[PDB]
Amino acid sequence: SSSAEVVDIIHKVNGYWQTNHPEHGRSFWDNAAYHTGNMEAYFLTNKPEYLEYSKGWAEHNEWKGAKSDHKANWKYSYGESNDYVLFGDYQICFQTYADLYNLEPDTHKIARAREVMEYQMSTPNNDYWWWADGLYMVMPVMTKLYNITKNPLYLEKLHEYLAYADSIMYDEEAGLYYRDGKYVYPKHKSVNGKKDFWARGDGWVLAGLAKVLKDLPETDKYRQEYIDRFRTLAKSVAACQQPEGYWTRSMLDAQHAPGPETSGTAFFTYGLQWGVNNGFLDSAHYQPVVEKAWKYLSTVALQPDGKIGYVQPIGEKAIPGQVVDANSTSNFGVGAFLLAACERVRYLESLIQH
Repeated sequence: SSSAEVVDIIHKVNGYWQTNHPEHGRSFWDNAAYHTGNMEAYFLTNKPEYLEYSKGWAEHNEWKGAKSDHKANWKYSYGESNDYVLFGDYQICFQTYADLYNLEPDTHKIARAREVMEYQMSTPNNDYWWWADGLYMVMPVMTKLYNITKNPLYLEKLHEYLAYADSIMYDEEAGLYYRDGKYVYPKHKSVNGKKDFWARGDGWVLAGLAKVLKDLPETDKYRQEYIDRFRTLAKSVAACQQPEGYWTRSMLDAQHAPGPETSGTAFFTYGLQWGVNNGFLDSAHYQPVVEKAWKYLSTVALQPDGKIGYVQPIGEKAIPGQVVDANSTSNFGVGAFLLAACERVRYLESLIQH
């Protein structure tokens, strides 16, 4: 069966990753993004080893992101040190902590998540989500913690923080997000004069919006705004897919940074399939796009031992003419791939069995 083949891929991929990473590292975004994918695979397949792997990581990180208790030193610009408690890259771990709590509730699992987010929400600042990726990192924290606490402030602040991000990064004409406020046209252009939208950036946003819509109460007063943006972003994403099924690093300018890239493509394949499967996106319009994307992921990105290649690396240096390393993988790329694959299983299992 088509669905069973994709389940087998999920186990090959996730097994490869876990085999090659027996030791856990820090709670920061790249590891945390992998865990969002591992949790998805656990929800789909119930394989006990997957749950154990995320529990081990959470325990290793003491159910915390950045560790500082000195609130006056807490920062939300980029940093990797323990003062960066309010930086969303140190909050995506809370998504996994909340998931683990939901399976086996224990106060300590979400204590830090609640302490940090509730302090953040008490501050006047509206500008916590100042880069596109932050939307994936933190929006689902707000919805997951709402569903646990039933504290409406989480949903009010989800709106306030996203409204800020949208105001700076969303291009209404193009229907896509800039990676941050420095990349806006016309001051910045791609090397061939196009608007420059980073594929992984928009991937984070589309996938993040899918996760918000998954868990947000159907009655939430801001839900229609999120749906509306999800639909606009999806349409623009679909429109700039390459003929080969992937999205290039600069979504609207294939020559700027040529050739395949996996992480953006995988996040889009998740978000678009999720939106079709959950009644927000037009099936007939989007399914062909998803099919071309999955074809790329399964044939070109995926290696037969389970390695996920063509992932744009964090440290990349690149100029026009140069492609991504076929053998480039990462934690967050595997996470994105797992999201896409899991959602594909859900789609395939919906189809009539003849």
